[PDB]
Amino acid sequence: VPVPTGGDDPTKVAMLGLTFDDVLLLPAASDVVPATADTSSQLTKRIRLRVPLVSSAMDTVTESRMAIAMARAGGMGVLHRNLPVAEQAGQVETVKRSEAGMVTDPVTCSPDNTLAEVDAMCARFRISGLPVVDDTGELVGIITNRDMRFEVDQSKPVSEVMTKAPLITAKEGVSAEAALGLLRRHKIEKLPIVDGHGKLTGLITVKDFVKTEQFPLSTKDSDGRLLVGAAVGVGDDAWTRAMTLVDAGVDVLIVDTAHAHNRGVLDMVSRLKQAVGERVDVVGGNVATRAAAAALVEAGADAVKVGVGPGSICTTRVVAGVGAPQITAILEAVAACKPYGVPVIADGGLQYSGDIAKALAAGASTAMLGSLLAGTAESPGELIFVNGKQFKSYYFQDDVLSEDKLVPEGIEGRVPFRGPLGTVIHQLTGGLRAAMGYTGSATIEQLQQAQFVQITAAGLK
Amino acid sequence: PEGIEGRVPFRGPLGTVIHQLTGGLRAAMGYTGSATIEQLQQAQFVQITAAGLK
Amino acid sequence: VPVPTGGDDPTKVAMLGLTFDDVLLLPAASDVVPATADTSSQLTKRIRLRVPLVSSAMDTVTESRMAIAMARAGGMGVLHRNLPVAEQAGQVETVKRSEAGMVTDPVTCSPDNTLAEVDAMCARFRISGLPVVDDTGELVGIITNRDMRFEVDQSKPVSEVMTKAPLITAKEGVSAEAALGLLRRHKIEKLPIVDGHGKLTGLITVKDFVKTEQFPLSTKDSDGRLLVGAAVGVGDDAWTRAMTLVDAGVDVLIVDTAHAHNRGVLDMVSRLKQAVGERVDVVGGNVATRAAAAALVEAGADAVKVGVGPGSICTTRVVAGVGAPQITAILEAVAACKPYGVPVIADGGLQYSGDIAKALAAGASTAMLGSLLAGTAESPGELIFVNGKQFKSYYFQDDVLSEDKLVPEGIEGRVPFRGPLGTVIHQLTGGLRAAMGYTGSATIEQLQQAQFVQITAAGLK
Amino acid sequence: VPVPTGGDDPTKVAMLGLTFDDVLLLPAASDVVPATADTSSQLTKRIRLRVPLVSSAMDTVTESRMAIAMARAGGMGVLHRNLPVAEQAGQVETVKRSEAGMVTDPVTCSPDNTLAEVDAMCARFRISGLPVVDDTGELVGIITNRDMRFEVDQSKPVSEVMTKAPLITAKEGVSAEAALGLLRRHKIEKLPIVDGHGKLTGLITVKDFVKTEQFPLSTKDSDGRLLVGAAVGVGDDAWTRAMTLVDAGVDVLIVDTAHAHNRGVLDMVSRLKQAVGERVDVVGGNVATRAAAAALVEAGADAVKVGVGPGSICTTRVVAGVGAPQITAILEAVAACKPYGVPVIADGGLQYSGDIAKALAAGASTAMLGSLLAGTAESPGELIFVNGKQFKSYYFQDDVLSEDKLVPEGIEGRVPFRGPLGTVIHQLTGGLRAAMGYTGSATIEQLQQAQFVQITAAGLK
Ligand SMILES: Nc1nc2c(ncn2[C@@H]2O[C@H](COP(=O)(O)OP(=O)(O)OP(=O)(O)O)[C@@H](O)[C@H]2O)c(=O)[nH]1
Ligand SMILES: Nc1nc2c(ncn2[C@@H]2O[C@H](COP(=O)(O)OP(=O)(O)OP(=O)(O)O)[C@@H](O)[C@H]2O)c(=O)[nH]1
Ligand SMILES: Nc1nc2c(ncn2[C@@H]2O[C@H](COP(=O)(O)OP(=O)(O)OP(=O)(O)O)[C@@H](O)[C@H]2O)c(=O)[nH]1
Ligand SMILES: Nc1ncnc2c1ncn2[C@@H]1O[C@H](COP(=O)(O)OP(=O)(O)OP(=O)(O)O)[C@@H](O)[C@H]1O
Ligand SMILES: Nc1ncnc2c1ncn2[C@@H]1O[C@H](COP(=O)(O)OP(=O)(O)OP(=O)(O)O)[C@@H](O)[C@H]1O
Ligand SMILES: Nc1ncnc2c1ncn2[C@@H]1O[C@H](COP(=O)(O)OP(=O)(O)OP(=O)(O)O)[C@@H](O)[C@H]1O
Ligand SMILES: [Mg+2]
Ligand SMILES: [Mg+2]
Ligand SMILES: [Mg+2]
Ligand SMILES: [Mg+2]
Ligand SMILES: [Mg+2]
Ligand SMILES: [Mg+2]
Repeated sequence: VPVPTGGDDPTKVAMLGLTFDDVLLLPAASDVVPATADTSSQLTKRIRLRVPLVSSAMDTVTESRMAIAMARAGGMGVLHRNLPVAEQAGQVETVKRSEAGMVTDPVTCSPDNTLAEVDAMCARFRISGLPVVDDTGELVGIITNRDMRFEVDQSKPVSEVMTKAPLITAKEGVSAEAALGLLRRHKIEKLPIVDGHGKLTGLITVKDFVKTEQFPLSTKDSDGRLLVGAAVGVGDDAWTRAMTLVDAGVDVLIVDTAHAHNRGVLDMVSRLKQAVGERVDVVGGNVATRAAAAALVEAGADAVKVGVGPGSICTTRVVAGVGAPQITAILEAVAACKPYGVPVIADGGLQYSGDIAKALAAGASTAMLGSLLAGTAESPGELIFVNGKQFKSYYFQDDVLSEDKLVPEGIEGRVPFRGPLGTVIHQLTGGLRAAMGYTGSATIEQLQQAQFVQITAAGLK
Repeated sequence: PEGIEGRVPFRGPLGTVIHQLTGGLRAAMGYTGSATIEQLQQAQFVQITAAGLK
Repeated sequence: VPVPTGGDDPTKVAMLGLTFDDVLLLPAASDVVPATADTSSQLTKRIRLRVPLVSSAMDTVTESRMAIAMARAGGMGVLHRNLPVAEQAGQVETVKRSEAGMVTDPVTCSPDNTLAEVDAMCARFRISGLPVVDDTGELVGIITNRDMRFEVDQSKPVSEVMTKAPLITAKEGVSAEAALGLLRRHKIEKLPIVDGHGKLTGLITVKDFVKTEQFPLSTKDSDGRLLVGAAVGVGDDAWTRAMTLVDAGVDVLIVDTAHAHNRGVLDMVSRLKQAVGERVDVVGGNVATRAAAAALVEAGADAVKVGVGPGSICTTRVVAGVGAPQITAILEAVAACKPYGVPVIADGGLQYSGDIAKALAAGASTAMLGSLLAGTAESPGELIFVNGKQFKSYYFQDDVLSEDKLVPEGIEGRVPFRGPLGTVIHQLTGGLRAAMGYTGSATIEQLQQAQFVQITAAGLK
Repeated sequence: VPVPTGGDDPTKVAMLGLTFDDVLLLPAASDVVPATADTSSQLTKRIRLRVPLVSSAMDTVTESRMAIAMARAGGMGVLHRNLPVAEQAGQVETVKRSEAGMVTDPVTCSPDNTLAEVDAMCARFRISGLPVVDDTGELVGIITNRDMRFEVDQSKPVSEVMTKAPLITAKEGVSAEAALGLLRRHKIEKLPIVDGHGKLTGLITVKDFVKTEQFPLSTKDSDGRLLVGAAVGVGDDAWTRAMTLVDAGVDVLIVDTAHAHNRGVLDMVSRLKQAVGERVDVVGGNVATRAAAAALVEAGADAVKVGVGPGSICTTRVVAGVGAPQITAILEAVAACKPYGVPVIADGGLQYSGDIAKALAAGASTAMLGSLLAGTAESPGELIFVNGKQFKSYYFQDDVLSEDKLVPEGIEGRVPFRGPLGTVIHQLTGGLRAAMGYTGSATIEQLQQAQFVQITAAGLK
């Protein structure tokens, strides 16, 4: 009748929880070469990444710069929501406008504006070339960086400096090969695209072709723009934030909570899925059990994020006594999500590339990276020297169960510097490809079927 | 054994200590869905290994 | 012919400078008991302190609270100038209004004010009871804290709560004994003072008598208000600041510069001396040589402050290569100041109470305390607990040679907590009295005649 | 005109003070073997020690046990005064009654005393045998430990247990050889000494002869009793204490103050010298200058104790800024005391046996040992074990300038254990004999003529 660990209830201690340090991947029969392993995996039901890594929605990790770098490297970034709605939507617009096959609404000016006004617009949009349109809206010329750098009078009007028409233009529906051929034939960097009446419709640049050459792994939509995601909370303010982010062109909305097994979180996920589910993917917040993941799947989540107090010395574990070891949490959530084709994102507790391999082997489809990217060059903050060491120096946060609530008030800052993001991503992908080679996994979907060996405490000495 | 014990370190006012402890308890109640202490007495544990203490 | 340290110029290495660690006070014939030694000393030519200690004009040391505490303990506080002119003059007013023989400009309300507005006035001025005057100027009542505390409705007019006239009042020129006898006979705390016409002219409180009995060492003017000093820089902004501070009732102005051997500083000292010299005393900034002290005396300074890079690992020493050991600097400055009766304030480099005694024995009249007071309860800042330890948390600074120009941009704060100011002052004064007993110095002027023994490096191991 | 270290006064810095670490003894022409070096020296004008060492009058160093052990080793002990007058006089009596050539007031019982009363008297006086006298005063027998150890009945009277007369006795003034021969012939440990009437006058024991053989270097008066010293302060309580101690049989009185250059201390020395000078020697308290030593010599002191803040990190140096390096202080005091034949006792700053040699070579006649003896088994306290280590666990103090007035309240205790006193004394005397061998000094008076070499800071690395 009694339980060996105490009491008369055998379900009081429901499980033994394994963390990353408890397991190792077993070698298996392999013809897979590490350099030829396919590391592509599903982020949501509709979005597939070339590198199964996403950066966290933390204010020390992902802003527009980190999102652009992650999308270029084959992953994706999730923009944090610790800021006003308009500023977050502006960061989304910055990421979506970084590059494209064709600029659909290019920034234009008028012949009357002074060169200082064009300078201000160039600074505001971080571009250097503008087509010029009059009151009638007809294309009259183009003013670029070459014209302006050779003019001292900043009060001159555009008409006196601009390259007047006829310009090298192209018609709507022009092929990329033909557009690039025109650009190289005339030795120009810009090519406006016009309709049948001669009105401006778009702009094609050489720099977009060069960027496509330089970053062949980029995560992009059908228009050639980088994909980005953004985090929202729960409540009416979160609804307005989500609608603004959807207008700005976000691709993924992550309902980001510390404890998603809540009726409010599930209702928010269902509401967003009904409202904008045709366009954007909705990802459910952090869960750690099978029942919570099943509830999120029932609510219509396109992916389930897993982890609740996954770190060993975690503040949730110390202050509230609440946690779930991450390997067991991933196994339990995958048991609920896999029959419906809903991907799992492992969020938290990753220290090494081996942990990424173990998390993918346990069943997750992607890993979300936090502290591993906090000190990179692309992360927010300014780079400063202190005692010969390099560091990175820097209303919302409405989650009642978030760790910032549990921690006492104080000061934190001066995260260390870690170098460029590309080297970190290269090292992590190298570890993952080595694991795929050892396990004989040609794809991530095959890696999700690999076996573990459980090790004892002596194996960690 | 016979000896000397003394000089306990100072810890501040009692109110902040009680506030911190009750805040942690309320966070646990929110995580487990326990509206009262009697419901908190029905919550489940997960046992962790030694690697969970490092 | 060549100098043994190199070169041919024997004045290239001008002197050997002694710091505090190099010297000790020699015991001499003594009949002085440490408890009956007289530690009074001149701060300026006209101001004598019971305890020869002054707090530094640093934004982590002296604000109104520290100034009040220092003046009550027998010293004085100098308010820092790292703040707007209005805020500094307001802190001057806060110190001057802490206590007096008779409040000569009492705060009054009108019979039509409401209890919320009277409560707001009490909040603004940190008082609790107001006399009431009508548009005629006649005293018709008084409303104090007992009247307000029992009234739940804060919208009631004063005329419905106030104690109506006739009140317990007294004529101008009443002796203190008579006023206290009236206050005790009628068992009240406040006594309005009116002229022959019954128009309100002042107020006398029991709290002032209690404060006078409680702090018998207080530094006070002829009106019984606490003395205070403030720091000013150089320039036109400094002139406006100095005039404002004089209007607010400051008693000492300190032209506080890192390098006072400069025409600008000398001209500022002369200007203040000619403008406001009959009311306030003017103290010249930091010098380290005989010639600079002589220049300040010729300019007309009432006291001379001494110390330029006086600490061993000072930032001025490391970054600029400039400094002066403090014992030698004090000796050189006193050689210029003593024949004219100008007191010397030793600023910087003090670590222990023995150093205070040594500074006074070298010829200084007062010591200025910085870091030794930064962590006390009366210094600016809020008290917090960080990891089991107690810490104190927290356009101007236009001095071209100040240390903040030399230290790189960075972060500072969280000074350690050090307890109440009274215990620190007690310990320092006890050390000074012990030194006076050892050297046979009944007064500070006799301590200024004591002899030193120079010790070697082995005596510092 | 200017002094190179500052100011115009060349006497402001009077001297350069040498400590022990600043000097070494230079080897000189020698024919002295360390084993045959004579280490005897004068403590006062009338007392010569075989080992020139005295233990400090500290409550952690010298009580009756330490004083007895020191006097047996050839030095002397000074009983501390941090205790009631009766208890210090009792400790003086304990030391003086430890051994003698002949016991002059032997403890006696009466035939009607029970065995329990005799046991109580034995424990009180720490003896084991008693002569028995009647009301007539005739010696009626003797009861020793042998008689009592075989008695089960504690309630019996002495007359039934004692060895009845006739006893083996001797006449007054019997020689040492005759008394010891009579003791050995009858195989007894005790020999009463009687007068012409046969009334008891004294007692001779074999244990005293054995002690004289066992400790041949003992410091003794003419009666064969060990010498002891005791400290007094200043005041009328101190005068009463001094008179009580002189009655108890003290040999040296030390007016023990932190600063003896005081009229109170000098007048106390003169008073004691005039009242009890012919019986006991008076030693003057701590000085550090030639003038103070000259004043003590004029007051009539028989020895002068030297040292005021001699330790490098002494509390007097840190808190009051007062001190004097010990080598220079000894040289200065000897310059005043030697022409008058007054010995100098060096007190404080001694860490090694080499320091003892340096202090004697500087001119001192004896060294006072403080912290070097606090851990020894003979020092007061109880030996205990804590964490595998051995430690020694433990109204007055009117000296206004003492270190305990300077140090804040807190916890001091648990001095570490250091072993038996004899080993420490042996090590120190071996060092001193090696120094005498190197310098060619046959006596301490020749060692006082040895030369020093001053070393630089590089010699201490
Ligand atoms: N000119 C322009 N570029 C835009 C606009 N919106 C986004 N972009 C992107 O900005 C990049 C072009 O920036 P520009 O500064 O104009 O570059 P460029 O002068 O053509 O090229 P470089 O001389 O190689 O820098 C391309 O990747 C465009 O897709 C827009 O309105 N105008
Ligand atoms: N009432 C009053 N006190 C003033 C004013 N300005 C300065 N003070 C000082 O503030 C103190 C009186 O403050 P209150 O709290 O009003 O005095 P109280 O009610 O008599 O004092 P308690 O003993 O605290 O009840 C005295 O030291 C006054 O000298 C003023 O305008 N009104
Ligand atoms: N018997 C005795 N000894 C005294 C007295 N006062 C001091 N002493 C000293 O104490 C020692 C003798 O102590 P006892 O215990 O009687 O010695 P004992 O029994 O002869 O000696 P052992 O048996 O060898 O220990 C000698 O050193 C005496 O000088 C006294 O009143 N009586
Ligand atoms: N489509 C076009 N038709 C005609 N002239 C053009 C066109 N695009 C650019 N120009 C003109 O050609 C010149 C070079 O412009 P281009 O866009 O090639 O580079 P740029 O941004 O001006 O130069 P850079 O990036 O080297 O500073 C400018 O004088 C510009 O006005
Ligand atoms: N001079 C005065 N003449 C008449 N009434 C007075 C006078 N001073 C005070 N009172 C009245 O006496 C009462 C007690 O006020 P008092 O100033 O003595 O203390 P309080 O500051 O109001 O209260 P407490 O200090 O005890 O909290 C009040 O009702 C007040 O209006
Ligand atoms: N002078 C004496 N004449 C005669 N008998 C004596 C004399 N002194 C001691 N005795 C006795 O001789 C016996 C031996 O005593 P002794 O003094 O030799 O040693 P003790 O101190 O009694 O014993 P222990 O052997 O423990 O030291 C005792 O019975 C004692 O009473
Ligand atoms: Mg360009
Ligand atoms: Mg270019
Ligand atoms: Mg009141
Ligand atoms: Mg009151
Ligand atoms: Mg015996
Ligand atoms: Mg025996």
